[PDB]
Amino acid sequence: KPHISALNAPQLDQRYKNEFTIGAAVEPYQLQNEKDVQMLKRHFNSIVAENVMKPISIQPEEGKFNFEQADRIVKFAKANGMDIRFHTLVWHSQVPQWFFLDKEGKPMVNETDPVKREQNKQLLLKRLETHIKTIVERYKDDIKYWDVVNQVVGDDGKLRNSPWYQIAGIDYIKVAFQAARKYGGDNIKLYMNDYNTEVEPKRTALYNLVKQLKEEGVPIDGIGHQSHIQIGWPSEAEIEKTINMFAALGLDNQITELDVSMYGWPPRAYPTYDAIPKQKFLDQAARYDRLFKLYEKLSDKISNVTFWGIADNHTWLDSRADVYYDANGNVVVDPNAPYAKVEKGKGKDAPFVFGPDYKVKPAYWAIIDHK
Ligand SMILES: O[C@@H]1[C@@H](O)[C@H](O[C@@H]2CO[C@@H](O[C@@H]3CO[C@@H](O[C@@H]4CO[C@@H](O[C@@H]5CO[C@@H](O[C@@H]6CO[C@@H](O)[C@H](O)[C@H]6O)[C@H](O)[C@H]5O)[C@H](O)[C@H]4O)[C@H](O)[C@H]3O)[C@H](O)[C@H]2O)OC[C@H]1O
Ligand SMILES: [Cl-]
Ligand SMILES: [Cl-]
Ligand SMILES: [Zn+2]
Ligand SMILES: [Zn+2]
Ligand SMILES: [Zn+2]
Ligand SMILES: [Zn+2]
Ligand SMILES: [Zn+2]
Ligand SMILES: [Zn+2]
Repeated sequence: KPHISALNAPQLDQRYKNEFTIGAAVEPYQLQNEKDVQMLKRHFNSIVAENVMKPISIQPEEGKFNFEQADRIVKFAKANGMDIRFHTLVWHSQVPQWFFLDKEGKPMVNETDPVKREQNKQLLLKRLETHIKTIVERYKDDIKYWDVVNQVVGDDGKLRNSPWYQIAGIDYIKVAFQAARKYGGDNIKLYMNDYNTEVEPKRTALYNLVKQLKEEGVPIDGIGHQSHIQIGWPSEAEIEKTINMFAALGLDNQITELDVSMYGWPPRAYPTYDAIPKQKFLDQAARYDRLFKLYEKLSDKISNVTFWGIADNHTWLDSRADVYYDANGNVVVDPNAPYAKVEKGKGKDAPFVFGPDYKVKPAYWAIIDHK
């Protein structure tokens, strides 16, 4: 099956249009790249901002809201009939430092006095409510799907002990959802998003958290499974079990940030795209085959599958593509083998179904067919 230009390959979204939307994460510069634009128009019917809707991009100083970049994505989506997801109202990263300062400018996490700690909690929660309000009041009629909180459960299966949690305890999560619902109404859909959702003890900790929140009347419509995965991990069976366990709580499931890295963890990357052996693309294609068969099997539980980029020329996974060199300067990709140095974030991953030259990969063929 040939490596043809994607720009006129059969449309991915159309393949899946009765099963779930097909989405891409974008940067605003990509809406000014002719190829990226034609890719979005051709293959995708949902869109999300990779970065420009995060807390630090939207409100970098208190009272200073930049919606200009966010607005461009929204405008594009509307003109092209795409669904929109908002990523994300609350996170422990890419979040402005000002939220967590007390009235004297000291970090709130330092405060020892209990009455002052409680005052800081209430102040933080007010600021959270104001951030959410201002965003949802602007976008509630345009944006259907909302990542209300991102990564709030730890890999150890405890709540992530971020400043949100250290300052305000569990109530930051409830307040975020209640605020979104209050200002956005009943027709926006609210998600908790996280990675390694298939993995214990994180998975059951997420499940117990959400079950309790819903029992307490916190409005949560779904779970976002970030799905930053590898060729051989996590298994499809464990993916299935995960999706099924949340759908049994009455939750929608979205595959929100899918990419299938060529590498393991921590990754030992190739230094360039050209160095990645052909067999890796085949192994990837077979993984994508199995994965999409599974998502189809579960399509009544999955409303969207979004890729965390458009094509292999641009992926956040390059920032993790560490390149290991042996004493003779040769590249090392065997996870156990000797090496002398590492160049962090200097290599190349290849996670999508579309190549860096915008031509279709074997993974594309594997998911566009009906086998
Ligand atoms: O073998 C397993 C092993 O596999 C297992 O799991 C590891 C556990 O850790 C996982 O790592 C996670 C993956 O999820 C990450 O967060 C997601 C993804 O990234 C976010 O978007 C990116 C945010 O950063 C952006 O770059 C910014 C842009 O602006 C600049 O000004 C700024 O300076 C720059 O840094 C980038 O563009 C953007 O795409 C997304 O919002 C977020 O929600 C998380 O950070 C990371 O820790 C790993 O995936 C697993 O393999 O552990 C157990 C073993 O058994
Ligand atoms: Cl990126
Ligand atoms: Cl290529
Ligand atoms: Zn379309
Ligand atoms: Zn090259
Ligand atoms: Zn569906
Ligand atoms: Zn990017
Ligand atoms: Zn090519
Ligand atoms: Zn297939």
